[PDB]
Amino acid sequence: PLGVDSSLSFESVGGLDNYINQLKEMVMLPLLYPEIFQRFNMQPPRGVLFHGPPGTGKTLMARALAAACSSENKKVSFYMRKGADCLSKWVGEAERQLRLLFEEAKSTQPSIIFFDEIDGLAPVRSSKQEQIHASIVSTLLALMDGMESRGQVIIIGATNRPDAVDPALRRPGRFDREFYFPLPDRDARKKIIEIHTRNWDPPVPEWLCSMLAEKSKGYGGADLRALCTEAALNSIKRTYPQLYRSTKRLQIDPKTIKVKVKDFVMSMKRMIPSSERSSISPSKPLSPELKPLLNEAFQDIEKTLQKLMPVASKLNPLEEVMYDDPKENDFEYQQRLETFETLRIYKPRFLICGRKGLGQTALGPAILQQYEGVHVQSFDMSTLLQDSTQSIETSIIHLFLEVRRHTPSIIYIPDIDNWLNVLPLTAITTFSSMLERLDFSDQILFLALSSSPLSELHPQLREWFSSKQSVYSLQYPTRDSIIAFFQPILELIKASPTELPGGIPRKRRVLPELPLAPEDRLTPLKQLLIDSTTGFTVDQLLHLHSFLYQIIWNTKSEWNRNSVVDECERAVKEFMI
Amino acid sequence: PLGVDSSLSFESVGGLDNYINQLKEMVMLPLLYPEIFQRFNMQPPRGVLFHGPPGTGKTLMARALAAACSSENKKVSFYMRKGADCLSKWVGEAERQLRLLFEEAKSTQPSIIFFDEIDGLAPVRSSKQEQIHASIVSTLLALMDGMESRGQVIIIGATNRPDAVDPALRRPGRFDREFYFPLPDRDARKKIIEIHTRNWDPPVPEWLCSMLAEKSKGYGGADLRALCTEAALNSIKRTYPQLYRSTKRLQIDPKTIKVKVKDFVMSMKRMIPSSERSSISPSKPLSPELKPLLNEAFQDIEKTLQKLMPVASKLNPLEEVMYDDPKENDFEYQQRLETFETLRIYKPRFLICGRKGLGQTALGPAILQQYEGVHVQSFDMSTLLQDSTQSIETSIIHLFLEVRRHTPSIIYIPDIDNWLNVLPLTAITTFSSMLERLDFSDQILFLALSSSPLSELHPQLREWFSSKQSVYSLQYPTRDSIIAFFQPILELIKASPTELPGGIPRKRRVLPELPLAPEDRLTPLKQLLIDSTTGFTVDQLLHLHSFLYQIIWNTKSEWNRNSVVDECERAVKEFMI
Repeated sequence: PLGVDSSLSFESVGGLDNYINQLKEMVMLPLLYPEIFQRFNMQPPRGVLFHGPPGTGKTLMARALAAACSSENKKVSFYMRKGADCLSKWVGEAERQLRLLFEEAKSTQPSIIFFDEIDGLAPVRSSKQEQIHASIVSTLLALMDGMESRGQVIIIGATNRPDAVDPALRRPGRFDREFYFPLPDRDARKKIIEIHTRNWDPPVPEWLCSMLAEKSKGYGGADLRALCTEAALNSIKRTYPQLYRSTKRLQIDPKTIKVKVKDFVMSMKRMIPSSERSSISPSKPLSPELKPLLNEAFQDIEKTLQKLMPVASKLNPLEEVMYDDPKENDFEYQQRLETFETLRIYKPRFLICGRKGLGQTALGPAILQQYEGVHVQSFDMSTLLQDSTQSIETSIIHLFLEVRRHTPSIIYIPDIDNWLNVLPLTAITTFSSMLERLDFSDQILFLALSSSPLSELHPQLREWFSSKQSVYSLQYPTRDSIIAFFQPILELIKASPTELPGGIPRKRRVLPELPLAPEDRLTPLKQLLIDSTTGFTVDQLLHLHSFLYQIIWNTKSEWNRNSVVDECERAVKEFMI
Repeated sequence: PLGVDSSLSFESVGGLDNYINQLKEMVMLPLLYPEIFQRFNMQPPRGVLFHGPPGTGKTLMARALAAACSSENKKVSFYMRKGADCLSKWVGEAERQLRLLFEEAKSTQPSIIFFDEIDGLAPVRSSKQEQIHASIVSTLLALMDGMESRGQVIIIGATNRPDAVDPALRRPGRFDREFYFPLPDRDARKKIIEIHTRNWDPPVPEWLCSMLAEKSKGYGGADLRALCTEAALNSIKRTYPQLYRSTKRLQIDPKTIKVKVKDFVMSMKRMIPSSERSSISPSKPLSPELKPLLNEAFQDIEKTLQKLMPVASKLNPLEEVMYDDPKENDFEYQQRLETFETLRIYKPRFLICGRKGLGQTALGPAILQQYEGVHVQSFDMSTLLQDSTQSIETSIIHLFLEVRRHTPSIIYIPDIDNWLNVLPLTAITTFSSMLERLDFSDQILFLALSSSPLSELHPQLREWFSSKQSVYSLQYPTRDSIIAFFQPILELIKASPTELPGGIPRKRRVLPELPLAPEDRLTPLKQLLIDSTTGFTVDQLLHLHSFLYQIIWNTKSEWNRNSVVDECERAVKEFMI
C-alpha cells in the first residue's frame, strides 16, 4: 500500500537530463576529485536549490538525485531533512538540531544532506517578535562558511516559492546556484508519462503515446501519476461493476485489470493541471477549427517574431564546450560572438491591428503556446488592478521590476484598446517612461493587439511602433479558408447515426456476481452558407457553427439525411439580423 | 437523551448515491485489491475532502461512510479526529499527536482516519509570528508522501470553507479529489425527510410527502432534523397543554404523541434554511398567482435558454462506462464527442427588455429556480459595492476570477438599467473587456433584464447582444391571463365564513389535569375589474389584489355575500389616480 511512487535516480524528473548533468558537476565533483582540494585548494560548488512550480515536485527529485549518487558514489550516505521542525522556544534547541545533523554527517563517511522545506526551516527574520529566526539563519549560514565549513558534505534546499528566503541563502558560498524545473513539455512529457506506465507488468497501451502526452501539460509528474491512477480505476470500473451494489467483502479471479483508451480519456477529463487550479493560463494552443482560418496569418506572424526575435530554443553550454576550436585565445574573437545576439536586435515590441471579433485573442494564447522557456507576464488589468495594498503605479514599477530581472522576457497585452482607458494619464506616462527606461540592447518582446484596425488607433499606439515591422495588419478571412472551415460539417451531416454515439442506444453490460468466499440535396446549402457571410466577422462563423451543431445534435438519430437541411438554411436566414 | 441522530451508513446524506459510489471507488479499493499494489504497484487514490455548505453537515457523512465501510470491510478500524486540538507551544507536541495517531493506525490492522476540522488542524501558514503552522502542514503532507506513505490507511479532511487551506492539501498525492454536497433538492430531499421519520415507531404521515419536501430546501439534513423536532413538540403541545400551567413534576399515561399536519406547518414557519440566515438567495420559484400571468412567457424563455444552453441536467460518467461500444479505440471518434458541447455554443449571453413593474425580476429568482447544479454569482451592486478593502475594479476582476474557475457558470444581473449608472466608465470598460476576455468555446450564461423596453436601451445594451436570439422582448399581460389571475378571488368571496378560519370563532380546548404521581350580483364587478386596467402594469394588479384581500379580510365573517361588492368597485374607482 504505497502512496509514493517508485521511479528513482532522476526517474521522477524524467525528460530533463540537462539539469541532471548540471548538478552532477557540482555535488559529484568534491567527492569525485578530493585531490584538487589542496592541489588547487578551492571549494567545488556544492549546495543546490531545488526550485520550480509544485506539481513537478521538489522532493521526488531529491531521492532522484539520491539514487543518482547512491550507487554512483560507492559509497555515500544521506541525511534527510523535511518540514519546518527545527524550531523551539529555546534558541539552542533549533540550534542543536541542525548542529547534530551536521556533526553526525561529520561523524560519517562521505555523505550528503537533504533540506526539504528550506522556507520553513530557514524563513525570513521577522525581527519584531521572533528572533529565533536570527539564530537559525545565522547557524545555517555558518554551517556553510561560518564556524563549520561545507566539508565533504553538501546541502540541498528544497524550495517552492522565492519569497520565503531572505537574500542570504541563494548566494554563492552556500549553494551558489538556482535550479528551476520547467514542466517537461511533450516528449520529456513522454518519458514522464511512460515511466509511470513502467509499473504495469501487463502490457499497457503507451505505444499510442505520445497521443496521451499531447494534452498532459501543466501537471508536473505527480499529477501525471494522478492521471495514470485515475485511468487505472477507470479500467477497474470498466472491468467490475461488482464494486458498488456489493455488500459483503469478497474476492475475484486473481488476475483482473485490462485498460482501455476510454479509461485514459475518463482520467483526462476529470482533473486540471497545476498552473490553473484557480488561475487561467494565458498560453493555449489554437483550436483545430481556428486553424483553417488562422494558420495562414499565424505562420507569417510567428515568422515575423522569429525575425524580430531569433530566439526560439535553448542553447546548451554543455555542447558548446563539447565542440571547441583552437582559434580561441583572445577576447576579440569573443567580442565577435558577444556582438551578435546583443547588437542584433532593437527593442522587441509588437502590436496587432484588426477588427473586433476578427480573431482577436484567438491567436493570443497560442503565440505564447508556440514557444516556451521564456520570461513572461501580462500588463492586463487582471493583475494591474489586482494590487490593493500598493498604488497602481506601484504595480507598474513592480511588474517592470519583475522585468528588471534580466531575461528574454515578454510584455503581454491582448486587445489593448480597452486598456489605456482603464488607467489614468499617470499610468500611461509610467508605462511609457518604463519603456524608455529600457535599452535597445536588451532582448524582450513587447506584445499587443487591437480590436481597432489601424488608421484609427489610439494616440499612444500611433507612435509606440510607427513602423510596418512593429505591427501586424489583419484582414477578413478568405472565402476558401471559410469553405474549409465548414468543410467537415458537410460530411458529418451525412454519416451521423453511426459515426457519433447518439444514433445508437448504448449497450447494456452484464457481469456475474463473482461468487464470494466471504448528396445533390446538399450543394444548395453549400452555396447558401457562402455569399451570405462574405464580410462576416470571425465570431459569426462561430455562431453558425454552434447553431448547426445544435441542429445535428437534434438530428443525431436521423437516417437518410439531406432531408434535414431546412433548419440549417432557415437558421442562416434568421441569423442575418 | 441523544442529541445526535441515528441514521448512519450514508443514511444522513440520503438521496445522493453518486458521490457514495464515487468515494467507494477510492478508499474502498486499496483495501479491496491489495494485489495490484505490486502487480501494478501504484497508489489507489485515497483521501477525501468532505466539503459543502453547512446544514448538509461535514461530519454526519463521516460516520455515514464509517458505517458504509465498517461491515462492508470485515474488518476495518477507525481513527477519528475532530477540532483543532493538534496545537501546542511545542513544535513537537502537535507533531507527536498526529504522529501517534499515524503509528497507532500503523500498529493496527486495515484502518481509516477521519479529519474533522482540517481548517483548524491544518490552517494556512502565517509565517510572521506563528510557525508551528509550518510544522503541522509539513508533517501532514509528509504523512501522505513524506517520511510516511499513505499506507493502507486513508485520510478524510472535513472542510467547511475553501479559504482555510493553503494550496498544498487538496492536491493529488494527499486526497487527489474534492467532494461537494449539493443539498438534496426534492426527492433526495424526500429520502432525507423520510429518514428522520424512520424514527417514529408509531406511523407518521409521510405518505403525504413529498408535500413536505417541497418547501424543505436549503436546510441540509440537520435543519430538516430541526424541522421534524419542531413539528414533534408542536404535536406535543397539541396533545398536552399540561406542560405549562403545571408546577410539580408529574406523569402521564404511558403512550402519548399523535402528530398533525398543522404541527408540520408550525415547524415549517418558525425557522429558515441555511443559504439565507442573513443573506437572501437570488433563486426562488414563481408564486402561484404570478403563474397565470407569467408561465406563458416563462415557458418560451426557458425553452430559449435551453436552446442557447442545452445543459439542463448532470451526466453520470458511471453510466457512460456502464454502456461502452466496441467502436472506440481511437481519438477521432473521441474528437466527435468533444466537438459537440464545445463547438456547439457561442458565448451564452442574454438580456430582457420590458417595462418597469412589467414582471421585471418576478421571474428573476425563478429562472435560476428552474435548474440547479450550475456555477453562479451576481454582478449586482450588493456584491459590487460589497467590497471595501479592494477597489471596485478589483472586485470586477475577483468575480470574473471566480468565473476564471472553469464551470458552466452564470453572470446574473436583474434590471441592469440602474446598473451602468452605478459605476464609473472604468467599471464598464472592465466588464466589457472581461467579456471579451472570454472565449466563445466556453459555456457560461450572461443574464440580464431591463425595466426599459428596447429601442430606448442603454448604448451598452444596444451592442452587447444585437440579436433577437440574445434578447427577450416583453409585452403587457393578455386580458384572458388576467381574468384567470382574478379567477379564484371571485369565488373565494362567495364561500368565506366557513372556507376560511375567520368566519368561525376558534374552538375551545379542554384537557384533564392528568393526575400526578409526584351570483348575478357579481358579474357587474367582473366587468368592472376588466377594461379599467387594460394597459395596466403587472404591479397594479398586485395592488388591487392586496386591496381586495383587505376587503375580504374585513368581510371574513360576512354571510350572504354579493352584498359586499361595493367596497370592491369603489376601491377600483379610487385606484385609477
